[PDB]
Amino acid sequence: SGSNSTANGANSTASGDNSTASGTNASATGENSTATGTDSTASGSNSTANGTNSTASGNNSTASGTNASATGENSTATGTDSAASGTNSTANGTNSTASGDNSTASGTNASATGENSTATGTASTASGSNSTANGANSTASGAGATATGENAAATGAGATATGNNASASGTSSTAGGANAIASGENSTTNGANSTASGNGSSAFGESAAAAGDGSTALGANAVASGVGSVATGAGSVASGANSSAYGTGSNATGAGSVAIGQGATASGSNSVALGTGSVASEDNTVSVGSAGSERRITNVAAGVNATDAVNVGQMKQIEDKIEEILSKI
Amino acid sequence: SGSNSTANGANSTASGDNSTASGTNASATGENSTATGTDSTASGSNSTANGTNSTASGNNSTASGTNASATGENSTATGTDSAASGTNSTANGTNSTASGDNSTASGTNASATGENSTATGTASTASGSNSTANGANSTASGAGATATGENAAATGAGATATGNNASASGTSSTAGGANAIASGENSTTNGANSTASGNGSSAFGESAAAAGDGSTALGANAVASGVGSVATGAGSVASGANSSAYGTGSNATGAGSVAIGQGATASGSNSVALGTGSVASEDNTVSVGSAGSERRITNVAAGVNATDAVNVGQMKQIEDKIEEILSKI
Amino acid sequence: SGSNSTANGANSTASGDNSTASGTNASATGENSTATGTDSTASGSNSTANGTNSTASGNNSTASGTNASATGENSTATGTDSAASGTNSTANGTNSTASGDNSTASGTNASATGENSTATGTASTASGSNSTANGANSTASGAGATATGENAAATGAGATATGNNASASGTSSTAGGANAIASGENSTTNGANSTASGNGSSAFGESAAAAGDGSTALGANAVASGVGSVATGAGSVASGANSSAYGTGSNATGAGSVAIGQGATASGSNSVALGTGSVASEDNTVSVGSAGSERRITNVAAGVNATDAVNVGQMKQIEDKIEEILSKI
Ligand code: NA
Ligand code: NA
Ligand code: NA
Repeated sequence: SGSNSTANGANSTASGDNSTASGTNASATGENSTATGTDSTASGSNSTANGTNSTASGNNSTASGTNASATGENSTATGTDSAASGTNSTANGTNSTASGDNSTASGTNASATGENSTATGTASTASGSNSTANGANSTASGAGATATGENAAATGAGATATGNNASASGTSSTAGGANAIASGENSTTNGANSTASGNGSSAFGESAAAAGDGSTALGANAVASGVGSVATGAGSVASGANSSAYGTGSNATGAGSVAIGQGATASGSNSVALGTGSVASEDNTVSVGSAGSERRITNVAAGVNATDAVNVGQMKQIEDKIEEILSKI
Repeated sequence: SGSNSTANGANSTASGDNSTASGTNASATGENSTATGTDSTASGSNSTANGTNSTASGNNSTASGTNASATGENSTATGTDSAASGTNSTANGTNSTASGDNSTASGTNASATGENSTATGTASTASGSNSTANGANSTASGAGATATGENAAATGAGATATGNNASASGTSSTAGGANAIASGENSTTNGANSTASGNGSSAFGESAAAAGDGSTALGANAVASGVGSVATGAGSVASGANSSAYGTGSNATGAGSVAIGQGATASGSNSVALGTGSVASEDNTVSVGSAGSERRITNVAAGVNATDAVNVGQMKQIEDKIEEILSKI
Repeated sequence: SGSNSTANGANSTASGDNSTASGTNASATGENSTATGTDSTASGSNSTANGTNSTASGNNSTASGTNASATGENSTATGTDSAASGTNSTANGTNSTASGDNSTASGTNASATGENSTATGTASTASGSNSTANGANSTASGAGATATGENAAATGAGATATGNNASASGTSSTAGGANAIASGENSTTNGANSTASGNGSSAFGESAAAAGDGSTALGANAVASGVGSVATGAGSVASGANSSAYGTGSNATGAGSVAIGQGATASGSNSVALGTGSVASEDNTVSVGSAGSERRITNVAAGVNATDAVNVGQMKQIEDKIEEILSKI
């Protein structure tokens, strides 16, 4: 009964201006409304409903598909049983739900229920505030969480996960790479199959592991398993408490040990192995090699204080003195 | 008036072949066109328009919703006031706009205006050429920019940002982690709340900070604030110009200083602190410990040149000589 | 002929309950079905078809647009020539295809053909199992591959690429940054224009390059080109086999060489340059400076074994002895 309006089908209603109802009990009551299908409803302003029992009751709403429902202001729902119920909500796919304000859900059973949430992919879930999930079966449930990849999961507050099966579960955790795990508080990992599980741990490289609290493991298969350990280099190990290893295959296993160079090994407490292949097994020493593989130390200035090193020139002056004491005797 | 065509409603037109117009002034003039709603228009080839004042005028266009407009070739627009105007453009959501060629925009007020641009999320913006934004309120405005996460922003040319509130604003900058900032030219940061603000700076770890030009900070809360500084380890600091710190809690504060080991500290100019807990405060020295905590240096080969170090065996030969000069006297 | 059903147009059929067919040969045969357009077909349960030759034959299917086809269970297709044929499949855009089970494809010519695949963007491709592509022209073709950014490509099994033109082509490879390349097996790179091309290589920083097998390059423009090389610092180079460089502009070019400090250079085989500006050119030595720029070594404990270093206090005891041998002579 509205202006420039048609109502075809039994008990259909076109009361809105510029409205077009069609189908048994199709109700196009909003202004500029179009309702198609049995029991379809376009009651909002500028609303369009297509499909049996479809509902476009929000202002500026569009619902397409059987039982599709666009009840939010500025809502759009496509697919059987889709629901766009938040303000500024958009749903595309069967049984998709965009129920948060400013939410967008795309894929069968995709769910964007947080404020400002976005879920893309079948059975993706963006349930945290300001959460973003992109990938089938992905989950961004933490506040500010972002998950990208199939089965990626960002569950910590401020967590970010990128990669198939990646998991960022600690507060302020970040994981990148397939199967990467950032589970410590304030943990960061990047590399497929890498793990940063200590609090304050950071790992970089495929299969790198920073399990110590405050540990840092950088390089493929690097291991920083001690508290406060640092390991840089593929296959490096810093397993002592407060240990430091630098170089491929370096090994700092003593408490406080330091190993610098490819294949350097330091097992002594507070010891240092300096140089490729150097070995420091004695506690509280600096080794510049190993037995049979000693190194000269060069560009040493003359020592002055009692615990400074001595250079050859200082010794040669004593030798010359003894020579002359050989003439005087 | 087209073949296999129906036109129900006043002043409706079905001139295209296989065309179906329905509604006051519904115009289904394209081939294989279907126009539903008052003033709806399906004028393109293989075009489908549903909703009051909806327009599908592109070839292979589909417009659904009041005022929805699919004017590009191969364009698809769903939602009230949606607009797919580029070639190969797709828009889903109220007031979404896909105006670039090869552009895709999903979410209320989402905007994909660059060539090859993709925006997913309420009020997301992909305005750069080859730009990608995924997250409510995200922005990829640089050329080749990619932004993922709610309120993520990639504004530099070639910038990439991943995480809630992440920001990549320098040229060729990359930020990963919630609240991460890559603001220097050619800067790279990964870790929640991390910052790479120097030109050529790189930071890895939660709250790591590389503010120096050409600086590198690796580990949770690491600080590389000097020009050309390098800090690796949780809580490491390299604040001197051209300083280097390796180990948890290491501190290289002198110009040109080097601190290697957990808790090593080097404040002297061009000094080196080698070993856990070592201290180098004297300018232009290498310290292997600290006063009271001296270390032996081991596996030292006999010195040859004047500035080589001397080992015990060389001294013992002088001692034996003096012993015999004790017999001869 | 179904209950609460209307069939307007020649040879249209509304046999389903609550079904509404409209248009020449429009077939609304499913329960709660709505078919609009010439030759449109809504045969599934809870199915809705809009557009000439549109087909909604899946249960809970919705097809919109000319030739649009929703044949999968729980399938939704929007756009001319769109096809949602997998179980739980969703397609939005002209010629989009969601043919995998649990697949979601958005954008003109977007293709989600893998199981659990998700493609967003014009001409995006998610063809691997558990693959995710987000960006125009992006490709996630590996098993578990994830690609984000325009023209991003994740082609390895378990590969993850983020950034415009980023490429992760090795097994378990991860690339982040515009133009980043992770091409080695188990390679990881993060930084625009960075490359990890060795097997087991890892690179961090803009334009960092880890081309050696088992190499690690950390810092802007760092180069770890030797087998097993490690370079940390902007502009650092570790080009020797099994070489290690730490510090901005450090250079470890000898086999087994180690350079620690900004501008330290070690060209000797198995040599070590320790300290800013130190130079180690002699094979199998540890240099603490360079000629003209020698450093004292401090906090050295008295040597005990033959290859331990000697400190000044040990030499002063010999000097005092010689003094007294000067009185006795
Ligand atoms: Na070990
Ligand atoms: Na400090
Ligand atoms: Na070089």
